[PDB]
Amino acid sequence: ATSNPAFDPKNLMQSEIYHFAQNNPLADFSSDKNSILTLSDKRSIMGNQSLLWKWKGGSSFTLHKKLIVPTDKEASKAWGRSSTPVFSFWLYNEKPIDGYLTIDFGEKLISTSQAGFKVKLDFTGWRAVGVSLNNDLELGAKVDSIRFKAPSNVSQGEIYIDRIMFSVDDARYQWSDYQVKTRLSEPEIQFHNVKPQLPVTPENLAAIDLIRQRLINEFVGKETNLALEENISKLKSDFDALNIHTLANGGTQGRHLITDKQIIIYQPENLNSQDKQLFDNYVILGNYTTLMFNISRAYVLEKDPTQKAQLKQMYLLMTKHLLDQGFVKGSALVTTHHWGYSSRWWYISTLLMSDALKEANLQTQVYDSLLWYSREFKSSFDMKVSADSSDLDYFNTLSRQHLALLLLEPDDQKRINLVNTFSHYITGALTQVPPGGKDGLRPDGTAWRHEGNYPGYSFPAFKNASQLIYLLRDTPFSVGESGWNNLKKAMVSAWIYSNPEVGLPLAGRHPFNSPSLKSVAQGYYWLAMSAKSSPDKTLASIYLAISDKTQNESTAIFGETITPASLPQGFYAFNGGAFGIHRWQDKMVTLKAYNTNVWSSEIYNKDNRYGRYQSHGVAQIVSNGSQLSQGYQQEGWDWNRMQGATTIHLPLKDLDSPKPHTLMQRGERGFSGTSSLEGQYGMMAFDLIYPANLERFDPNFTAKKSVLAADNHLIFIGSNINSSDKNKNVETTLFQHAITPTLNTLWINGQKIENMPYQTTLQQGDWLIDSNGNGYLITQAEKVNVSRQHQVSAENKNRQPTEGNFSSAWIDHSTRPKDASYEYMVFLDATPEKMGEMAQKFRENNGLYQVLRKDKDVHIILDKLSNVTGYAFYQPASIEDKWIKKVNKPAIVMTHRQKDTLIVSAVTPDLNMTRQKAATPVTINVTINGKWQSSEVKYQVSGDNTELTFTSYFGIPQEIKLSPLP
Ligand SMILES: CC(=O)N[C@@H]1[C@@H](O[C@@H]2OC(C(=O)O)=C[C@H](O)[C@H]2O)[C@@H](OS(=O)(=O)O)[C@@H](CO)O[C@H]1O
Ligand SMILES: CC(=O)N[C@@H]1[C@@H](O[C@@H]2OC(C(=O)O)=C[C@H](O)[C@H]2O)[C@@H](OS(=O)(=O)O)[C@@H](CO)O[C@H]1O
Ligand SMILES: CC(=O)N[C@@H]1[C@@H](O[C@@H]2OC(C(=O)O)=C[C@H](O)[C@H]2O)[C@@H](OS(=O)(=O)O)[C@@H](CO)O[C@H]1O
Ligand SMILES: [Mg+2]
Repeated sequence: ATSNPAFDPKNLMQSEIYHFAQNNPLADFSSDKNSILTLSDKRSIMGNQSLLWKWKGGSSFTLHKKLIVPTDKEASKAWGRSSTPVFSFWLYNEKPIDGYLTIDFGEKLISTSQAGFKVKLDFTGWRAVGVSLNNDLELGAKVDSIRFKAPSNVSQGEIYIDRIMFSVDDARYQWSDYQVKTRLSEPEIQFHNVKPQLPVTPENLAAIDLIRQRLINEFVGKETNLALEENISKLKSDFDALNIHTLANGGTQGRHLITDKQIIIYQPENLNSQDKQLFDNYVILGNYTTLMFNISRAYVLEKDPTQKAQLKQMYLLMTKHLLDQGFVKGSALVTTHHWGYSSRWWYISTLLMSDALKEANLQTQVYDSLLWYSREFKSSFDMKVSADSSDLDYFNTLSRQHLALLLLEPDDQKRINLVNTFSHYITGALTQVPPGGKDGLRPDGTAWRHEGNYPGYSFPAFKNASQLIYLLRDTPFSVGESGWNNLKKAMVSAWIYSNPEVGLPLAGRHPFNSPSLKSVAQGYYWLAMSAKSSPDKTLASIYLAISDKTQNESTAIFGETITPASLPQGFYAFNGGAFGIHRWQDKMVTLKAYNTNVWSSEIYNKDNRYGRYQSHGVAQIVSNGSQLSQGYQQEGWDWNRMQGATTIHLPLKDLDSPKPHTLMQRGERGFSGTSSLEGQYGMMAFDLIYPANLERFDPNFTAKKSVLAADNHLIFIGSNINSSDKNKNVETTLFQHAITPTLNTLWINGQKIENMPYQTTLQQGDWLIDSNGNGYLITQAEKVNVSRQHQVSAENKNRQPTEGNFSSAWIDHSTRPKDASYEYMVFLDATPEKMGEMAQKFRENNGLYQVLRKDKDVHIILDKLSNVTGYAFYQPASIEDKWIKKVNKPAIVMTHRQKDTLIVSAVTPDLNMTRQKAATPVTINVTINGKWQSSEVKYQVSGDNTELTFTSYFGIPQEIKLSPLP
């Protein structure tokens, strides 16, 4: 505290604090006849002393401090977000008082003299008070008097006060509680309850205690966001440093506890050096509760009875300190927003310490406390299923915490009601198809957060959702089979689209830091072992593959011999993210587009800045293993040249998102994505359309890009490529990878190239092989550049320069100013000898494939190696073809004529929904030539032809096997 007024223009953001850790500390204070003030060192919040105020009923003391109270506008301009001037303090009652403390503000007040507020005094321990001076009083520039007036209707009493403060605070976070009414309130949890109720029986009580034990087992037997500490020496040393001591007639003294979000009220960056030094003695709650949790785990595992006893005493003393510091029911502490970051491991520690809390008589207080602070999470904790219940962040950061809270409920019947309701809640959350872009699982196996498929968020949700189902398994509280089934689909999907990292196109705002299925491994074991008929051999086989365990290891784990899964093979469509996966031997190809329902990229203030082309009809090839080891290196990466994309090559200043903060650029039509045939073959259809008027986006940049994938190969074709500038700098990238000693060789037309730098130009009938064993045969292009070169780039978070050596090849479309095009073919198992054979087949009247149509309405590719035909109907059309005659909607159709059968698949990758609306099925009429008889697809012979009726729900292909009618 300084001679300056509160909210002084020298530094408006500089808090004034009466902590009394200074020379002459009651200088600014005056008491009437019926009040006495002293410093006590018995307890304190900031510094070693607090103000002891002995009073008779209705007496006052006054703090003489000039306040230049800012407007909310002024406070907000001074900090840079919505703000208000706040008055705050802490007070301690050793005994409850049946009445109100009155705080008045005005000019030259004495005992007997504008605006003010009430604090209810019916409590013990520390409480915080915090009000907006502009919004929460019932303030003229002349205020110099803050009068603290004891209750009238109570004849005498005693209150400790510390850390009287004037500060600028976030205008969201002065919360009402049982002591003070503010303009803001976070209402208490109101638990939902499902009927019929399970009875309290020995069996249902035993099931509840088993679930608690199963949770203990998971936390004492490797968690992200848990700073595990198993060394007891270190735990004792961190605990002793808290300087906690029990006080004679109750409470503790010890270092003040504060959350990471509570510190904002001080404006720590602007504190005077004297206050900063006292503020620096605080303990961050997250660290404290992590310590409580590490002690609780140590205590469960401890075999030495003396140490075990000490570890319990440390946990219970930490608990007593936390409660006396005011972390109790009906105590807002001004705010506790983002509560989970501060308390997640407190919830869990209560499971481990549940008998110790019972015996110590703390269980009711800790339950009441945690329930009150959980009110932030009311939309999930109330357990009424809603469109928002499938929240993937909840599954990661809160679900086990929610269960822990319920299990801490002291009444047996209410506990069983809560966990029965919890089981129904989780079943509905994991079953329902949320509408529009709301978080959660989807029917093609995608899993959404931030309004799209998002592995970076779904992977931790899968881990902890599987674990929850496993914790509840084989009890009256087990998750419904519908939730198990839906989660299995999402987790088998993740196994298919990861190798073991998800490709660059699925990286979200974290390109080159893809999530890995390795982090989700245990979830596969948990889901396998929680099947109705356990173990689920598919999920068990995947757990062994991802965790690198042998068949020999399987019996001990699953209780039967299970062969580790081989890598999935074939083609899988995932229109939830307008992608598909082609798998052959150990390679995965992520084919990815975007549309109205699928954002191209997520770009934040400091993430993915150059991600514009993340979904530009990419086809990233990944062999099983580290993407970085395969040359997907961020340093020097040309962000223009994402593999398979057609792009405008831009300077990074122009490729950077034009929004300073967030851009999730959606596409201009519903249709773009993939389809599948027989689980083996795929097609991508990508209609590249830019916005009419978004800065840095050329409104005339267009392309039609199709890919047909089968067996060891993919056929890429493009047409109708254009830009505002005659295709200047318009390119299609074949590949890009870093050059390293293990990734040092290219082949071009049978010649090994290792020189750096190196450039050359290829055309139709030429071929290359990248260092990853991918062959590229150029089948229609006038100009294909190949480069081995030093590149300069910038990192996707802070735009800081980077550099690296790269091999790349791209098609230069500037040779064709209007309606540029390309064709090329990729061989996944290329060798120089096989590429020689493929080039010869191409020269033999193209024995590889045939493009039957390549225009703005339809692309049709006949694959002569696989005998499969893909039809990308960018527009409904009638066509001339042996099999397909007409399609009445934008669609992807595929055919395979084998022996006595024609197999036809159809879909629209359009999910037929909005950010708000549920997806509804699209009916597609596909007329095929000739008379056929035969799947949910309906058919009807109509003259010489056969009408097939497909139902495309959420971009999920359907297929039918037809045979010819005489
Ligand atoms: C603020 C912003 O850019 N985006 C909001 C999301 O915030 C990010 O994502 C998450 C997250 O857990 O999903 C946490 C961090 O705040 C941000 O990295 C997110 O907001 S929220 O979860 O923080 O409330 C979503 C909520 O659906 O909204 C984005 O706008
Ligand atoms: C999409 C996303 O940001 N997910 C969050 C995680 O972030 C990814 O994983 C990690 C990681 O090692 O945790 C780091 C990178 O930020 C991302 O690759 C992760 O967030 S954070 O704590 O790492 O900032 C988790 C933490 O709860 O939240 C993810 O889901
Ligand atoms: C003006 C407008 O609607 N812009 C849209 C964005 O929303 C704004 O920006 C952000 C931000 O994090 O940058 C948050 C607020 O919602 C708005 O101030 C944003 O839409 S959304 O994702 O927030 O729904 C983007 C997504 O591309 O669309 C903006 O341009
Ligand atoms: Mg003090």
